[PDB]
Amino acid sequence: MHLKIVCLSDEVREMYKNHKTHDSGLDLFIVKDEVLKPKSTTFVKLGIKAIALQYKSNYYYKKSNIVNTSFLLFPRSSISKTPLRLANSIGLIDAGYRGEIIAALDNTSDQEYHIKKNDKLVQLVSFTGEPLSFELVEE
Amino acid sequence: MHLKIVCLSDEVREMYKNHKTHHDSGLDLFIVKDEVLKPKSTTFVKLGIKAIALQYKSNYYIVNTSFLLFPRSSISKTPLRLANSIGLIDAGYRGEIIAALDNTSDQEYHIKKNDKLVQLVSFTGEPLSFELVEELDET
Amino acid sequence: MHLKIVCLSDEVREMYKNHKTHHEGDSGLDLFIVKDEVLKPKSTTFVKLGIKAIALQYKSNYYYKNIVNTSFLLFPRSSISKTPLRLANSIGLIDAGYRGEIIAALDNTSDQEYHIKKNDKLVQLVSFTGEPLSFELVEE
Ligand SMILES: O=c1ccn([C@H]2C[C@H](F)[C@@H](COC(c3ccccc3)(c3ccccc3)c3ccccc3)O2)c(=O)[nH]1
Ligand SMILES: O=c1ccn([C@H]2C[C@H](F)[C@@H](COC(c3ccccc3)(c3ccccc3)c3ccccc3)O2)c(=O)[nH]1
Ligand SMILES: O=c1ccn([C@H]2C[C@H](F)[C@@H](COC(c3ccccc3)(c3ccccc3)c3ccccc3)O2)c(=O)[nH]1
Repeated sequence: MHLKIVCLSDEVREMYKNHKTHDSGLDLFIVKDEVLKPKSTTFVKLGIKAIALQYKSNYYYKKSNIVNTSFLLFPRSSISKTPLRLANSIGLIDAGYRGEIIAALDNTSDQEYHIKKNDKLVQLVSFTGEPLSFELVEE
Repeated sequence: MHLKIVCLSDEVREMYKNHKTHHDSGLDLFIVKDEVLKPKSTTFVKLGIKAIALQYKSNYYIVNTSFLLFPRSSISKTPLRLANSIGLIDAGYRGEIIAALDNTSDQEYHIKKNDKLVQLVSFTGEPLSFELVEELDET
Repeated sequence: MHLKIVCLSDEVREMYKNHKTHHEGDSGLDLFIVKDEVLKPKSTTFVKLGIKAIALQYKSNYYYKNIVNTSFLLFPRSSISKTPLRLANSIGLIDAGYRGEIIAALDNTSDQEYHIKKNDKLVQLVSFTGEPLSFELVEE
């Protein structure tokens, strides 16, 4: 899968240009420090919009070779140490979505939990589990 | 992928014939009757349908295929969670489809007929089709 | 998909030669708890499944911007839901280059202890295609 990603700020384009360690998942960044209040879910804004592209496949069903596809949003295994849990389990981002990617993070503790810019709680994966590439693009 | 689906009552068949939110890599299933979900419990909610999934044979390393039951993105606005994260429905299954919902709040939670908490999706993430049908080949 | 499991003990190698609940159709390969444990109420325990493993499939073309190894998935079993145990990271994603022990992060959501027994089955391995799975016991 290849992803085209729009950064919603220069700050965010700079952490994506310098993505160090990059797999069948693409780690997304927490982009702004933030406090997640206890026993409640926060819709964390990852400062990014993104289409996913994939080779057209033939499938059973009662215009191009390379198709706009749906993709998934997984919790990173990391999240386990944390009291944050994905409130929708796995994110499913339909092919036609053009909003910002959000991580719906459920804070299970009775305390505040603090996330920080450059934190890594979440990752994008393809329905194939195939390796992911991305380019930075302005629209 | 193509779903053949048996609706287990005329109310439910109504909902699916006039299904006004399926255009899609997922297929929204409806809550079929009002329920109060006890707090901090898990409840097995019956969805009023049997469903078989069909895909072109691949070579691994038309056939019956395994498929998935995802939470809908919008369940995140509630205290409800799929106990089993993502439902895995084997190819051989012909029973009623059921969602295991955890109510994670200290208070009861009400769900209503025509609520859409859950969706069917193919392992490929491809667009889905479905017909309604009076029964499955089971004999 | 095909799996090559190295069991990390002999007691565990036992479990897998005599695997009862896998047969030839399905899409999930059940994994055994491998030793008794108690999980402290309201907590997330890493539970070690006492195996390591690589998956292989017929390679295809993919967009970028024979037999290959591949990423695969650790799902909860349907049956986990009659428990207060939940998979913390929802679905484990295991990358083509993992060569360590399969571990299962389980939250206990109980305000009590929960004893997990050897030969319990809370968790299963699945392929991205949902296709049936073979396994093979291996030492390397
Ligand atoms: O894990 C996911 C899953 C879906 N989405 C996208 C795609 C979906 F159309 C849209 C759903 O938007 C949210 C929503 C909408 C209505 C009711 C509840 C929640 C959403 C975001 C994240 C997870 C689940 C749902 C949303 C979007 C923006 C702000 C708040 C909530 O956001 C994500 O970005 N992350
Ligand atoms: O998310 C899912 C996952 C699987 N299924 C199907 C296929 C599976 F065999 C069967 C699982 O049956 C339940 C079960 C099985 C074993 C141990 C405990 C519970 C089940 C259903 C739904 C979700 C999770 C578990 C079951 C069986 C009878 C009554 C209630 C629940 O139903 C669902 O409909 N939804
Ligand atoms: O469900 C899963 C998901 C991934 N993995 C693999 C791949 C990953 F690098 C490695 C990570 O193991 C844990 C980890 C990673 C980062 C930060 C903390 C902990 C892990 C395992 C299971 C669930 C969540 C996280 C890990 C590693 C060693 C000891 C304990 C836990 O295990 C599993 O075996 N089970």
